[PDB]
Amino acid sequence: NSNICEVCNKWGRLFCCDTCPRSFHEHCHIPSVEANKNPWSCIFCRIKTIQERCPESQSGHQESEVLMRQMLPEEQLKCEFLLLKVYCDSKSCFFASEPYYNREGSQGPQKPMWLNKVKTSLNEQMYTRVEGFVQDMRLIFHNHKEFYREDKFTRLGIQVQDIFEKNFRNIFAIQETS
Ligand SMILES: [Zn+2]
Ligand SMILES: [Zn+2]
Ligand SMILES: [Zn+2]
Repeated sequence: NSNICEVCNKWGRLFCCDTCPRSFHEHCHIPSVEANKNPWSCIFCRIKTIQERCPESQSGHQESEVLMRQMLPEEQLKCEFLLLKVYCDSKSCFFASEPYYNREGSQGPQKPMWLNKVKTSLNEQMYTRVEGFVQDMRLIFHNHKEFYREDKFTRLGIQVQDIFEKNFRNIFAIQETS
């Protein structure tokens, strides 16, 4: 196994996947690494299994259909993985914890949002459809763009949104377009 966490790239108390060489901090993995379970398979492995069991799950889909899907176990897993892929980028630090807004010439968002809140929401089964999760993810970046206006820091929102959107299209097998 790797000697660093796959998500944050640090050493520490790591839990090792039994079916691949990745390792994780307990609360870096999503869901948090399970108490018992020998062998244990990480989220990467669990997502690969879904694909292998249903190869046709990789044919192209329309985003509108994906969003309306109910959060059954497989869609719950896919959203957990997509959230984890965002955390894997170091620029996610900016969006992880609860933000506050006090900048001359701007007003804070009406509905603040952040990664750890989405994380808790998934853990608590608060989303009934994929759309719920995706709307909250996109709101994080949209809030950021609006608040920071012409400051160059706005680009951090663009950057992390692009990681989200690429991973969304991959994980949910969105039909490729120009
Ligand atoms: Zn970690
Ligand atoms: Zn694994
Ligand atoms: Zn099948």
